[PDB]
Amino acid sequence: AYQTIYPYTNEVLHTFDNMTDQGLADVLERAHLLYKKWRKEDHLEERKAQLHQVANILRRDRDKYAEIMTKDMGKLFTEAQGEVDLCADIADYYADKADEFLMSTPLETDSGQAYYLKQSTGVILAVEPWNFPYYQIMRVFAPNFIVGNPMVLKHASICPRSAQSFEELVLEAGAEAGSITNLFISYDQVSQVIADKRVVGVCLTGSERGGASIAEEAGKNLKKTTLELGGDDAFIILDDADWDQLEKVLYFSRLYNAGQVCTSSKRFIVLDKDYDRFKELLTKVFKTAKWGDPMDPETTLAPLSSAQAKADVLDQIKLALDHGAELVYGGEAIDHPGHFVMPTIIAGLTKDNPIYYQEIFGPVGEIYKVSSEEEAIEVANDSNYGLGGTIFSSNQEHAKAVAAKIETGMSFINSGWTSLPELPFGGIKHSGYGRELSELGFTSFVNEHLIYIPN
Amino acid sequence: AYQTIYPYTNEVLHTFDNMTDQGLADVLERAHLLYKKWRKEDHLEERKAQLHQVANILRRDRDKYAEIMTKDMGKLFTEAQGEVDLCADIADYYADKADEFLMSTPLETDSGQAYYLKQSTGVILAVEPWNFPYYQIMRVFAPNFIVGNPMVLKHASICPRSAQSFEELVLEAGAEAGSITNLFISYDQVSQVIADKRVVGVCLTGSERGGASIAEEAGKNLKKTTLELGGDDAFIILDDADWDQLEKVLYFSRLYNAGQVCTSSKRFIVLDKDYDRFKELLTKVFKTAKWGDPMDPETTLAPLSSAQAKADVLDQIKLALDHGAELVYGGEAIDHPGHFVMPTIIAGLTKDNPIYYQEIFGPVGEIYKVSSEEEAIEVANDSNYGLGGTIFSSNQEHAKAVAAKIETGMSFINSGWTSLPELPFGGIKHSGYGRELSELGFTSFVNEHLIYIPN
Repeated sequence: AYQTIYPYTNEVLHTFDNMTDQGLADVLERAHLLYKKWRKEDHLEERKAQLHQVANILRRDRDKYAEIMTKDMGKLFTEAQGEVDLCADIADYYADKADEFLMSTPLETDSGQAYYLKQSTGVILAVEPWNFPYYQIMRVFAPNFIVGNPMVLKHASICPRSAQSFEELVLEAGAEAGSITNLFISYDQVSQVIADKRVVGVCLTGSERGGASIAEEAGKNLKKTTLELGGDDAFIILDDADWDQLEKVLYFSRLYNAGQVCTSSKRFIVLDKDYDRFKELLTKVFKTAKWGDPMDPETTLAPLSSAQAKADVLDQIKLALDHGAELVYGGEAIDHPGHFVMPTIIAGLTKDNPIYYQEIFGPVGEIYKVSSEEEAIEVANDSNYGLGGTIFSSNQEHAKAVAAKIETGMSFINSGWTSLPELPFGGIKHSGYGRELSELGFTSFVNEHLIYIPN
Repeated sequence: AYQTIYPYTNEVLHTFDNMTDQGLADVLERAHLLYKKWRKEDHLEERKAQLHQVANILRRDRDKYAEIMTKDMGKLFTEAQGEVDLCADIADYYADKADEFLMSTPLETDSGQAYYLKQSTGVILAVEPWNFPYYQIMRVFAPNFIVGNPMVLKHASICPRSAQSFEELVLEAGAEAGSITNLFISYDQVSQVIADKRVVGVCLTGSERGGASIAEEAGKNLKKTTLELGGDDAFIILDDADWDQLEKVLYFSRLYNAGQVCTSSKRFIVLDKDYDRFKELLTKVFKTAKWGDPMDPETTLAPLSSAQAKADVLDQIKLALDHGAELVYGGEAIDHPGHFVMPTIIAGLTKDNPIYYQEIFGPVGEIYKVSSEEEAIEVANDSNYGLGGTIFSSNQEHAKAVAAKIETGMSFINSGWTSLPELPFGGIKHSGYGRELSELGFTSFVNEHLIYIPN
């Protein structure tokens, strides 16, 4: 099940054997002892330097790591390079704000003295998706590594080289074996890991079904969890939007990583007045897509991560069109080896259309037409998701006001999504719960230990 | 079957009909609508005033509410009053910190301007136990009512009168219908509630079995949860402990609320040098217990909450002795229609004995003998629980260093457990995850909504 099948050529590059039961057991024991070691001894500084070393190695071998991602799930090499860069910053960020985030927090009480320490809890199981091989790991690894929680990783079946190589990266960084261990395990073994007493929490990023299975097993074992699921983000273009700045970000907003981004701008919400205009602008933007070899710097549209992905995205387009939706652009198949899906644009999606509520993890722009800022908010919130979203307006005071009215976890102003170490990332509803990155993500599996001294 | 059966007489005082399915659907729809209302228009000021009014009424009718708890689950009337006083403080704390806690949070970044709003998410389900009928409710209601999350409550079956009166209290304070609704439902209906899309979270306080079952249903439905389970807190007595102070808190530490406290001091850890001295001292203390009518101001030991509760405790005492434990004091049957268990002390519990790892929700002191401080820590941590705990030492810095080495959510220096609005309450391991009270519990079901504007 775990193998690299280059999306561009569909050529199986390498296959990996699944971890055995005894192997898994050895990994959990090593992980658990390492935890105990970091609890009794102070190795904070070593991990800080180690995390910094992870930054340099990535910075240094950027190109090598970037290609591994491109070959695993086939994203543009240039995009892959950017990810590695985001990873260097997440790593350097937590290595830097380590002392500040770990510092004890005093509590104000008129009945004595009180404060709470920030301690580690144990081995943490991370379950990650293939859309952002390295970023998805770093995002949870770095903070937890700083806290002192060893981590075990269950990555996606289509990006094993990335998962394995990440472990090697940390080991090469001078980190102790056990800090992060990759697990080529079945979902049956994930169930066992969650049920193991040595594992104290689970952080998952992925599909709704997956999150449901993993969270449920976690609940049955009294294990804390954080869920980062999909999104069907609304990109709202207000009456005073700067159309020159708008055209500058459109391509990135929906076609980045070929639309395979949980926070991709999946639902364009435009005013009646601007309907025909936007329809033409998004089309002009989508026509500039240059698909082909994701290693070639000239390519601007990658092939989807697998045959199934492509199959589902096309089936979703067909379903949209069979339920009333209108085909504005694209649609015809791309006859060429590889899981390519050409940019497509649909509109006329009503609440009666199933696609109206479904997240399309592909290069498919969807245009919704509203008549007021009120209907805009209404459509935006009429969704089972609430991850990201965008508000486009030249008046930032105005943009912020409307954003606050959107039921979602993130609102990006006059721009597509963005992820940074200092910014909390997460959503509500079917998009999950809990936050990653920033200081919020740092405490997800931290034990806030209260010390109370009454007078 | 929700039913008030006075533990002191075993007489049935009230029987309540279980809520119907339609009524459940109506309660859930009313609460969801109330959430949307508080999410669209700002009513924080009203809620603050109403919460203060809750405190005002509680203050006025303290004795009335206190008796309801006593008759529901038999706690000493005086303890019930103190419970009401804590509820009052909780209410006022949150009405007071309201604005501070709901305030917008700026995020440091040189990429642009960023911050996040603290917003409500929806209807929250609260599952509470009977040991603190009101405090259990108030701990989650107050913080959540202020943030804007309507609440639905599933209280223990043996304290319905308390559950019902809490709803009435809130309505009397002036809060809009739906703010909190008591649900006399089955665990089947509880499951349907957790599956309802209008419910966005579940904060439970209870046993391990029930907690796991509810969390499992929550995870399957992608709903965030917080668990406040049982404890088996270790009360560690260091070599420089002030025995004069020690004698002053022992009665409270283990026999308060008849030992039916998750943070009751269930495991006394003493050094050889002080072992015999401690057995005599704990015996001396337990001997002063005077059981009887809980409404009687001279009664210092109440009956357990139910016949089953009493049956389970006696069984645990029997099982401890059957597996080698030593009977230091008590253990004798109390002949009286009430669910009384006399204060009992046991020592000589080994890892071989099942009781060694079990939580005893009753007036049972357990004495563990350790040769050194380091050994004390090993025993304290050799547990499946990690809720509270106490460290007795005259040297404050010494007390603090030791507490940090304990794996648990809370540490009380030179005192038994205590709970205040400003102090976070929670544990690790089988004690659960998440925190109630203080600002930390305030955000358990808050949506940290990021607003980002790039440069």
